Amino acid sequence: MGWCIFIYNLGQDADEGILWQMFGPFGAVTNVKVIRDFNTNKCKGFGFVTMTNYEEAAMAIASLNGYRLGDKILQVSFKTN
Amino acid sequence: MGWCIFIYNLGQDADEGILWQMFGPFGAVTNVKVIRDFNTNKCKGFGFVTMTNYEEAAMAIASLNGYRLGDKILQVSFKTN
RNA sequence: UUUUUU
Repeated sequence: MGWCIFIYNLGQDADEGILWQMFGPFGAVTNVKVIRDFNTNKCKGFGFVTMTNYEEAAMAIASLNGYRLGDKILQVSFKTN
Repeated sequence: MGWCIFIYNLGQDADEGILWQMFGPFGAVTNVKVIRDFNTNKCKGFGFVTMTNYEEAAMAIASLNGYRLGDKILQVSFKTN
């Protein structure tokens, strides 16, 4: 199943490409998702990345939590619920 | 096969019976479906109901959109796409 | 601020 990473504070413009670019360097990434409103196709402000190996995921989170992405401070953590 | 109604914000637990119960009072209902993950039958958070009369579907939509079902506010509309 | 149209 890998490990699901939740990213908060993406801009309404954000694309999957940016999630790939940020997490890719840390190890295997199997899925990225920007969450959009169905009717406007705008980003609702969050997204998800699945990484296969926990230690890689944890390194991504340690580096990216608090990143200034565009003009927002990201919150990055393992997905809850 | 009739007017397709989209219901968002069902619980993981949701069953067909809750859709029948809520939509039944409004008129003829021919089909209900809770959308579940294929390999784990957890509800994906949404479902569909098919009603045969336009005015009865409209009534159900206008009355149930915003309903507090369990601890979630439903979004109920005519299916889009 | 935790995956919204089979």
